[PDB]
Order: sequence, then C-alpha cells, then structure tokens
Amino acid sequence: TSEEHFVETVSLAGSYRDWSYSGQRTELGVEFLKRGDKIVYHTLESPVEFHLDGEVLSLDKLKSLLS
Repeated sequence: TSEEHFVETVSLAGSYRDWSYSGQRTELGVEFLKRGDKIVYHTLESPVEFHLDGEVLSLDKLKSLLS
C-alpha cells in the first residue's frame, strides 16, 4: 500500500527533490521520477512496482535513490 500511496504523493506534487514527474504513459505503463540519465517507472497493475533500467526494487530502496 505504501508504494501506491507514495506514487500518489508525487503525482499530486508534479515532482520530487530534484526529480521531475512527466506522466509519460509509455507502452510499459508510465514514467515516474526523472533525474539525469535515471528514470524511475510505475506500472498500472501491481498496483504499482518500481523499475529502474530493468532492475525492479522496493519502496524502501526507491526512497533512498530519490533522496
């Protein structure tokens, strides 16, 4: 649940600390946070999960790479 809740906290705000939201609805699902060469994604069913470059990871770790 805290996953889906976190997504919602930034989809509201339009960004995180140095990361833009886009809501690029891609064939995968949707872009999440963008900064530099690094782009978090979120899925549509899971309800959401967090990939980066193909490595799929948990909320705890995601909050680390975004701080």
